[PDB]
Amino acid sequence: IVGGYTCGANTVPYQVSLNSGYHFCGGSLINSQWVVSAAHCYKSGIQVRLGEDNINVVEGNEQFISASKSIVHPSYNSNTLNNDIMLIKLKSAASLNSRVASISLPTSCASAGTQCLISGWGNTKSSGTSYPDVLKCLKAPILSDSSCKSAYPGQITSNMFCAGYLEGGKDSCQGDSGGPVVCSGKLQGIVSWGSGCAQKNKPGVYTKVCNYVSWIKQTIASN
Ligand SMILES: [Ca+2]
Repeated sequence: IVGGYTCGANTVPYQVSLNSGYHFCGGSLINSQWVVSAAHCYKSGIQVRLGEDNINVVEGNEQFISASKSIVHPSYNSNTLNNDIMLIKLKSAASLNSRVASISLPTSCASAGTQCLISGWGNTKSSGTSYPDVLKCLKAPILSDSSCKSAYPGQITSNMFCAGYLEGGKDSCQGDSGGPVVCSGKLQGIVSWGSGCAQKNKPGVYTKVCNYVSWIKQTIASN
């Protein structure tokens, strides 16, 4: 997250870190057994880390739980990032508590202009590289579809939305991928892509989770 703030330990209690020997992507806990992330974060051998603040220090509230299954969307296209969503099942149910909690899925899609909370352990620099140890947060508005299409002509599908600041300076970034965009208490986006980070006229692009609620529900009903 570039231009964000330190969230505060365990105040984003649905935020997970996906670990394959190191943090490589975020995700969102949607119930005791399941995490939503980005399909472009797929790796074999994922350990889900819940209750994290500093990902390099054991602080006492973590639950580390292996993935048993990952399910990339049937229509994910890695070339265009359309349908950039993945489900990850945990080998055992998380113990839900004040610091490890699920985030609601949406019923309706989010409104343009809504200020959402984006979080992660990704790069904090627009030019160069610095990865934080503690979880970072950013408040960012959903941009209009017209504005998003203008920014990335030919590349925005109905399953994507843009959010952030066209003047630059505030965005998600590498390593935030797969983590949450929460709007009105619902998981409405997944950190997906963007040209660079926090560059002028190049806002973040996010998977539009409200297009996936029927696939998420039938998949979890079946696995
Ligand atoms: Ca930790």
